[PDB]
Amino acid sequence: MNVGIKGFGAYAPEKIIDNAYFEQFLDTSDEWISKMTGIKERHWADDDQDTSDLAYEASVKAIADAGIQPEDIDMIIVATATGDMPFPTVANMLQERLGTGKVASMDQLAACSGFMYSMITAKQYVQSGDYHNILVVGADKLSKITDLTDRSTAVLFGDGAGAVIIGEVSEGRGIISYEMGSDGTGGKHLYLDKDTGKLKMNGREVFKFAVRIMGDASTRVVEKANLTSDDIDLFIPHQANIRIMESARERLGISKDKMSVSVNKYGNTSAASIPLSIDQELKNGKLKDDDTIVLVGFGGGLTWGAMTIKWG
Amino acid sequence: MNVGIKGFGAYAPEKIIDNAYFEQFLDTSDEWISKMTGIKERHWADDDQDTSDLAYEASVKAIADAGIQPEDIDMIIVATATGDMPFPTVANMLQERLGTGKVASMDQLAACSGFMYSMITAKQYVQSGDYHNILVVGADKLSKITDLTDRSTAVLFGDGAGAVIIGEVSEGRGIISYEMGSDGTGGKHLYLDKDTGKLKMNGREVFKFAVRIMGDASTRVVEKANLTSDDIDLFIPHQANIRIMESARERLGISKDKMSVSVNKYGNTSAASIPLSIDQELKNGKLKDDDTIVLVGFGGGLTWGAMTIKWG
Repeated sequence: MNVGIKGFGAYAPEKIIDNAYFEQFLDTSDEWISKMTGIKERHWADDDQDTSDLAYEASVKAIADAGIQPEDIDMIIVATATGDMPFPTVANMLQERLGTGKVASMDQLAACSGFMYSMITAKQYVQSGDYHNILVVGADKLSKITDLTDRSTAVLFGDGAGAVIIGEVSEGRGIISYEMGSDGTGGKHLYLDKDTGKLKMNGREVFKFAVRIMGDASTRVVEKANLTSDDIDLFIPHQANIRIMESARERLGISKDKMSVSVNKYGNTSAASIPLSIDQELKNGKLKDDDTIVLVGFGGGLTWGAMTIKWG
Repeated sequence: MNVGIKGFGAYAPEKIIDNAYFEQFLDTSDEWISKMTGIKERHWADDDQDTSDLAYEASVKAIADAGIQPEDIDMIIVATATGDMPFPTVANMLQERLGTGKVASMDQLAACSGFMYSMITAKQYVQSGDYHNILVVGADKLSKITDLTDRSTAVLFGDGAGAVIIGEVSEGRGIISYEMGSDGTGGKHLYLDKDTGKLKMNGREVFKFAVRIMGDASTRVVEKANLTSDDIDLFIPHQANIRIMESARERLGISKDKMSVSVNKYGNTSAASIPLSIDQELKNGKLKDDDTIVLVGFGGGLTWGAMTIKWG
């Protein structure tokens, strides 16, 4: 069987925040932020728009793109680290808002690597032959856990969502190979502070891990796919920092005209970052049926994931 | 392929809370609590003992019982609605604490149905042929989210953890049939208040829903397994309420001795509920190799999950 993406959709909220905005209360500048992260703007959800709302906009587009009805969905999986509540989950809320049947729904937590973990999980279910159209979403409203007084993190995160329908795809297409991992010793380097409720990060430690793991993991899934860098049409890494992405790109061997870059317009959106990037490449005519791409991400945990996909 | 439980272990914390304890802060009596819930005592975790610690205790027991080494685990999945933090997850924390490889590790959220969802998830992975020893944990420290000013919920919840190693078992044994579902229109009846951090419940509505689904989902998996009520040695429901459980027992027309009951000693421990009950039946000599049992959980979301397993 060939399991792949039957439909795709992504969404970013209305309010756009440019770099200049942070100078009103932080010791920063457009130049500094651009130079250190590659970010120029980022999108923040309105105060009445939560993670579930972002997830729902991405999900309706992915369903429409798959050409199926909400009744065709047989499972909903949501990768998020910022769900509205622990229960009901964002997945539970989509079940009702999308009007699907009373199908299994659950959220999965693996931070920025969440979308990858969830697509792979969906693959397993579809593979069993018992599921045919699984809605997988990667959504996060990071503005909810950002500490605005911390210049290091305040300018990094944005809000957004991406969604796909995982199911059987035509011959040769789909998820070819994949890799998932975690390393809890790095937990103290990126975590949600218990009584502050804000993201705390050891930037240098996360930077070092990101660059090595994203390059290593990418190389492994390309080989397990029996391919080489030259066969990859698009390299789509978690969009956390343009300097991390560039290092990982080198360590991979792929040319820059082949790496998707969207961190400049969205900042870091955790689980939604790879899908938002995919959306741009689709809209700018850079990703086509039968193109071969490599998705790779890292995240708090620490966690990582990577996969090779034959598009269409 | 026959996939089942290769190892099992459970854990409840030291501090035992009797019914008489609440009279000092609420309008309660042991008679009232006993009649409304069936609970006599429940266990609460120490202030420096979080959900991950409860999960670690259950996990070491399951690994020993499976006869494997930590290095043998190739995936960790923790079902919880009270994880220490959204990232790193309890699963990430176990990866480090248990000393396993840098395996994929994630938390799944489906409230009190989480353990069932997670075991079924692990099954898909073992069935793909790529994983052989998956640690699934059901853990919760509800004492963290209980509103102590609300007599109706303050007296129902306890803390605990359960764990199993999912992998291949001998012919005929293991997970025979299953089902999972959800209905988000029931979200308002049981949820975590986003602003207060405490559990909110509409007892009447949850009672109605729980009785109906516990009975309905149980029937459905017994039939899917081509068995009948009589072929079932033990019925192990989520221990949410003795009234709910009996009402669902009477509906099943089954003997008191065919239903495991531990809510009297643990209260409602959400995702740990079923494993702590199984632990009791093993310890008391009521569950032995080749017995065929039915597990069925239901909870916030709303969600539910059920399965039939031939033990061993």
